[PDB]
Amino acid sequence: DLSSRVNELHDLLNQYSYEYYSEYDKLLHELIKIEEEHPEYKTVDSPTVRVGGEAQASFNKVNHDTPMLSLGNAFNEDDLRKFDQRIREQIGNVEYMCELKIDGLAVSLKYVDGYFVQGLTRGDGTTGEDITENLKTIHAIPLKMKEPLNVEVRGEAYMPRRSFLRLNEEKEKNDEQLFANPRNAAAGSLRQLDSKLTAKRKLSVFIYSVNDFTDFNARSQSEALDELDKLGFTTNKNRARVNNIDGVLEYIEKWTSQRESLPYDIDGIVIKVNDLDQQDEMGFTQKSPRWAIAYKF
Repeated sequence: DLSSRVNELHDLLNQYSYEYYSEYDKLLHELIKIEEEHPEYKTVDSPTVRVGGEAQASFNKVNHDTPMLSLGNAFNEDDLRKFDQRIREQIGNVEYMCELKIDGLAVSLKYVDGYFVQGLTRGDGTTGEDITENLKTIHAIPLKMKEPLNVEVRGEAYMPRRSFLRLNEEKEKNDEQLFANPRNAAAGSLRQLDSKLTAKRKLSVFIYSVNDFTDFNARSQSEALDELDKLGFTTNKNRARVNNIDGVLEYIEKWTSQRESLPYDIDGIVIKVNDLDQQDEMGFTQKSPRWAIAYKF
């Protein structure tokens, strides 16, 4: 009874993915062998893609459906008070969403009818490289979302510091060039031409936004991040909605001292106007949003 067993195997495998991230091993090998004798039982979201595959990703250059955002920077309290004053003068009272800027490989993941179908590096923000097969090996990326949306979700892929060090340990022993940091270890593992090598590296992802909110019920950035969780994605819960710029400054103070302490590196904090109508209202200047800014440590 292959139908029941394939459905069973998908449930068991996808649950491993939603969990942690070698019953697993044997289960995966059983589904692979089913798909070899019955290629018609391979669905677009089959979990056998987690192992990597024979197809080498292209690294073809592809434009994102929508260019990713290009953020201005802030370097001090004065930069942030000016940011918030520009906002308050233009459109009045706002709340802010504050989040940690993960030091990893930025990617955009394209979903069509809720299936994961293309993953690109952020590249220059307009054009990225296609590493779809490599990204499918990350358990924390859902192969099918919980609603059948057509959206590009934007994330950062990273390697935990502990696994980066174990990888450098193996380079140290082979006296190869070491990765300078966990960021380069993620980017390097995701840009392998053999996605089977990628599969064997320890990678995860945090999702931080989407290209288009049309089909979301969310009215604010904090609410959209909760909606992304509900749809199946992994988001970073160190984010916080705050009421004002004093709240931003207090979030920055707290995280500044803690920037070495998490399992992954971070390179600053991103602050956005929370309400989505208010983002639209604030607009862009010189091709960068007037309602978002990246604070650099």
